[PDB]
Amino acid sequence: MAWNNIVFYSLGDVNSYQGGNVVITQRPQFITSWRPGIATVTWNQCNGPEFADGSWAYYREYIAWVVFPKKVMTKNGYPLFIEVHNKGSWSEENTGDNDSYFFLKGYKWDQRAFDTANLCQKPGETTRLTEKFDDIIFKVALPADLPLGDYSVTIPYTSGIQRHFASYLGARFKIPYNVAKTLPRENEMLFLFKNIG
Ligand SMILES: CC(=O)N[C@H]1[C@H](O[C@H]2[C@@H](O)[C@@H](CO)O[C@H](O[C@@H]3[C@H](O)[C@@H](O)[C@H](O[C@H]4[C@H](O)[C@@H](O)[C@H](O)O[C@@H]4CO)O[C@@H]3CO)[C@@H]2O)O[C@H](CO)[C@H](O)[C@@H]1O[C@@H]1O[C@H](CO)[C@H](O)[C@H](O[C@]2(C(=O)O)C[C@H](O)[C@@H](NC(C)=O)[C@H]([C@H](O)[C@H](O)CO)O2)[C@H]1O
Ligand SMILES: [Zn+2]
Ligand SMILES: [Zn+2]
Repeated sequence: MAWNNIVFYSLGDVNSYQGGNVVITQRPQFITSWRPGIATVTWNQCNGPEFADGSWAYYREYIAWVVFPKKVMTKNGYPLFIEVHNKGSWSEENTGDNDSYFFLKGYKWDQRAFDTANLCQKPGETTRLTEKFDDIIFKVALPADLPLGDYSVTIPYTSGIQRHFASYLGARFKIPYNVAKTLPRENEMLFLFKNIG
């Protein structure tokens, strides 16, 4: 029987970004950098062998994901609107979604391999990821009634790699958008800025 194993390796990093002194008519930017580091499995769906011993072939399909909020609330109760300034070569998909951006990069498919490998790692397992992808530059629209002062805003988001191992050539699987939207947001961007007059 034909089999498919899909595992999502989630990256979890905390970082800060200084947007500086801004007036409400301006759009301060922040850069989301793809940082290689320790990834944790947060989702899987498998019906095949959990381990390839090196004696038989399987096929690889890898897709990098960034799932970013379109809006965030300040501690004092105001909305900040997250907009795309520069998404490089990322594929911006499911654009009609009200709450989140979905950025994908499908960089490996139909690749036959024999390499000994863990084909279905379980939620909570960890591994080092060293892959590199484009920065994503965002711009923030401040509401005209935002109170003046210093802001320190936590922006949680998801990033990681979906690895799809299959028994056959031509295998294709994408984590459904409704699932991607609910993957734990393990990264944090602490956005700093001062609303001036
Ligand atoms: C899910 C899917 O398969 N395609 C999505 C597409 O998914 C991509 C995308 O997310 C990228 C992001 O980087 O990653 C993967 O793609 C990888 C590579 O990037 C990509 O370059 C690579 O392309 C290969 C391909 O694998 C080879 O088969 C091909 O021969 O060569 C190229 C390389 O040059 O593939 C990699 C695979 O890992 C993801 O898979 O995302 C987009 C939008 O962002 C869409 O969501 C794609 O899905 C389709 O969209 C169109 C409409 O917009 C249709 O709905 C289409 O459906 C069919 C269908 O109805 O069944 C598929 C049929 O095959 C097609 N029939 C043909 C061409 O005869 C029909 C047809 O066009 C009819 O008009 C519609 O009925 O559409 C969806 O599959
Ligand atoms: Zn620019
Ligand atoms: Zn308001």
